[PDB]
Amino acid sequence: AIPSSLSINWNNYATGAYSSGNAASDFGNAGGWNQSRSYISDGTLRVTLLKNALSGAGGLISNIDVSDGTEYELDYDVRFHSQFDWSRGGAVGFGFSIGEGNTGGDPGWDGNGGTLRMAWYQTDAGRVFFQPYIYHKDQPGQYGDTFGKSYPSSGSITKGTTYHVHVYIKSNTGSNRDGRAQIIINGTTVLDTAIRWTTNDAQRLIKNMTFHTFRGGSQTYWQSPVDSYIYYDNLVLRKIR
Ligand SMILES: O=C(O)[C@H]1O[C@@H](O[C@H]2[C@H](O)[C@H](O)[C@H](O[C@H]3[C@H](O)[C@H](O)[C@H](O)O[C@@H]3C(=O)O)O[C@@H]2C(=O)O)[C@@H](O)[C@@H](O)[C@@H]1O
Ligand SMILES: [Ca+2]
Repeated sequence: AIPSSLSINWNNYATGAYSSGNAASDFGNAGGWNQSRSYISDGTLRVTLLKNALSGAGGLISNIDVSDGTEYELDYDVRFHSQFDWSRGGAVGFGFSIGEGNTGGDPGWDGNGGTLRMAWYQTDAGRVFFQPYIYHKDQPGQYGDTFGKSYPSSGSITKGTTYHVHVYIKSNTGSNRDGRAQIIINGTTVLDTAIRWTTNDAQRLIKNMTFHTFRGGSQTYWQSPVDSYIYYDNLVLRKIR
């Protein structure tokens, strides 16, 4: 399966290990999955973020290939551990890839793709929030563009609190800015902006659904000395057009 729609809630599972074959079962395919980092706590998907490590070394980075399209949406629930250590931040939740799915320090300035993902950050003063993490044709930096948005707008997200993310993406056409990146958290729009993902109409299309959970960042201070847990539930992916 290279699906076009998925409805996972993990209720059919015993509290215990979650397999990469379990992953491919519920997902149709699961690229770089690491079952040492998955587990099924009380009917929720628990990814683990291990101590003293960053990025893929410490987290889970799978790309679920999905039926190509031009408009896609997904909804998911996510809950940081009640005793979680925020630290500086990292990537969280389900996102979309377009064309070459530009990540890393690889900006989509060539016009050949990008991503639409979310992160959490904590400022020097300690405000903690959700933020957009985008890669597109016109992203200002080497790294992901946040459009200076944050959820909440003021104050902080809080540990153990279930947030419902709605993600929505629409391929643009040619060199026009007729694309879309939309992110709604608990009913509030964080981001709803026209965007120019790509300028090469061959990488124009949405190709797969990212599942990228990790700390960092790449500097040493994004890390954390304990192992850490993030819980997911009730994912509904759906191809639109
Ligand atoms: O303290 C900071 O805010 C610090 O962040 C640095 O930029 C980060 C950027 O925030 C982002 O976190 C990003 O995350 C990467 C990570 O590098 C790694 O590449 C992972 O493979 O991919 C993530 C992603 O796909 O982009 O990486 C940037 C990085 O610097 O690590 C800088 O802005 C730093 O100066 C700033 O003070
Ligand atoms: Ca569930």
